[PDB]
Amino acid sequence: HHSGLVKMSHPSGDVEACMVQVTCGSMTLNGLWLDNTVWCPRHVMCPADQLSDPNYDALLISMTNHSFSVQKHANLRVVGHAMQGTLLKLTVDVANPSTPAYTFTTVKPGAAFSVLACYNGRPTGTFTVVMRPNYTIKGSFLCGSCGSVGYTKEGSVINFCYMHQMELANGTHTGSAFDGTMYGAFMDKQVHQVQLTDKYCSVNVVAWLYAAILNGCAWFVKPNRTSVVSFNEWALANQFTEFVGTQSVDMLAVKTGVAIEQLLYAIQQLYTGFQGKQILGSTMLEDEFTPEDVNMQIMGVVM
Amino acid sequence: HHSGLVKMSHPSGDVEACMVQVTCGSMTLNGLWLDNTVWCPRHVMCPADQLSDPNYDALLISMTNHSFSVQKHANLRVVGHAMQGTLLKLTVDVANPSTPAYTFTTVKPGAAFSVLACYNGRPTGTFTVVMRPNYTIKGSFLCGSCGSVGYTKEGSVINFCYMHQMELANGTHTGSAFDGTMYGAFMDKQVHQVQLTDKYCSVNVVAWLYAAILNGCAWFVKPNRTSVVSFNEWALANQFTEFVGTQSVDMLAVKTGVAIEQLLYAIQQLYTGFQGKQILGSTMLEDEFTPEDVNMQIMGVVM
Ligand SMILES: *[C@@H](O)[C@H](C[C@@H]1CC=NC1=O)NC(=O)[C@H](CC(C)C)NC(=O)OC[C@H]1C[C@@H]1CC1CCCCC1
Ligand SMILES: *[C@@H](O)[C@H](C[C@@H]1CC=NC1=O)NC(=O)[C@H](CC(C)C)NC(=O)OC[C@H]1C[C@@H]1CC1CCCCC1
Repeated sequence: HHSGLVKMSHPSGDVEACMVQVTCGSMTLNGLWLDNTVWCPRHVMCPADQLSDPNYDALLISMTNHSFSVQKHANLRVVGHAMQGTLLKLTVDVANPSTPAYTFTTVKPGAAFSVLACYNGRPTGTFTVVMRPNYTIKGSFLCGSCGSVGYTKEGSVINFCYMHQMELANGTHTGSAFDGTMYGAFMDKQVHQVQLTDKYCSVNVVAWLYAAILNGCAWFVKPNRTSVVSFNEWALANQFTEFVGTQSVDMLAVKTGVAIEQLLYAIQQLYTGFQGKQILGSTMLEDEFTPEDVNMQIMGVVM
Repeated sequence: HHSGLVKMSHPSGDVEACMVQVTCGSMTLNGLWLDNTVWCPRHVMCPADQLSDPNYDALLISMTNHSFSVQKHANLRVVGHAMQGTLLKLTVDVANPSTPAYTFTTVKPGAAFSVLACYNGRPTGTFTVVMRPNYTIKGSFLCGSCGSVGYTKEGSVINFCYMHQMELANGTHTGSAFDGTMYGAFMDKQVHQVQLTDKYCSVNVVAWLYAAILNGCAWFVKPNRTSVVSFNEWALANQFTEFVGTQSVDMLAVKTGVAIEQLLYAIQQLYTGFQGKQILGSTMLEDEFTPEDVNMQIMGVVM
């Protein structure tokens, strides 16, 4: 049996119209064009002979307006350049006539968002990730993908949340929000950086366990219950996030008649072992599906 | 460690511009607008009091040109209507000025393609599936999603391959190619239909095992080998597809220096059990990644 759950990305058309190629002469990557502004990673200024110990303050001052070349696949003339954290804020003489209604917002661990992977300013693929507890993502990026963006949708509004920056030693990825900061303690310098331990997203595992009940799978549901407090205390010594309920999870407890605490108890049992059984055709806990994904794809309820 | 493999969909912008709402007065679903043609499922003609034993020949003849209402979110006037298998071929007075360069092609088991799930003609999400051996897909569709399309991309050309039709008893899905036929032995009637047994896609499991080597995981690679012939004979009594090599798999054997047959041997071993070990963080064989996905996402090689 199939759960009816796939990794669902938002449609990318609105964002595709906002991608440009930006280059300083050394590195080439992608930028986000909205109104008279183009956002892109700041290591576009870096020479390849300094990606490990660059001084962006000094590189920026060495830049003038015509040090930046912005192209769409037209040519946009840069009339103003500024640095905000790990991003550049270039100003162009032409506003993107296809600019969507948009906002900038930070994504939190567990939540999902859609990524548009681009190269040379040309969109090449879209996928969806969940922000990991250690503020990385398990994406699919190669060289020249920096500036590829990540976004959630609320109605006709694009909430931009992620501009790709770099890959870590373990194959995962991370980038900056559009306020300038990197997620987690990372720095956009090509050196060894300590990575924090990842954790199972407790809320997303509950959403998954609910998704299994909505498909007729509920062998794990025992009448026993574990309080959120007792679960969170347990979660800290077991590499689980701490659980925080929502209306989206509450709606999933109403439809199934299964209490959140019954499933918290279930997660404690399953963590020690599935006892050879399968859940949605899996023998390990899944935490890459949000309550919203389950509500949307299975119950048809967007909120 | 992370494999750098995600379920990568093509960007959907070109297809979004080709989606319309079509209705006959009873059911509402989605249609594909290309040039002066709009394709949509034929059960849009069905009254809800006959989805189980409809006569489409009789329903079609009961239809005239103004029985069909096509909308984009303009209004397209229908000037010609015809039925091809399980699809309708409506002709409208206006050609889609955003028509991409496109072809119609049938997808084969194991291969992947990108789906644009739409509702009321409004694109709502995109994902990617692999055509299962039993000619179903493990998608995410609800009511009103019929007409949602599935497509592969070769350069700047959209190869359309799937128009969604229905869901089966087990939660999986299937639809028609744009020649009119349904994939597999299915019929677009809302009755019980025998479903064939699914199988592991041998080629996609090899691609996955290669993907694991490209990430430093190769505990399963033993010098032992199994010939394709011996593997295919084994596959028929074990619910595996029969393996057929390609330049894309050959390229993956060249990069890793691991022979295809070594991995065929490995699949026979792993099928009996992983012995408690993990492959790319999994304890079951993965067959939802194609050799092309691995070549593209990990080696950066599109072909
Ligand atoms: C975009 O230009 C690119 C994206 C990378 C390249 C391949 N996959 C990706 O996700 N970003 C970078 O190259 C940045 C540039 C710096 C100025 C920030 N750096 C990297 O991502 O470099 C690759 C990182 C992983 C290797 C360094 C490694 C880390 C552990 C310690 C040993 C060295
Ligand atoms: C699009 O209109 C819709 C898509 C379905 C609805 C929910 N998820 C989907 O993928 N398609 C249909 O409703 C078609 C219409 C017929 C005229 C072909 N039929 C269905 O998909 O009906 C749902 C199927 C599964 C239930 C019937 C079930 C099958 C096993 C035997 C008992 C009855």
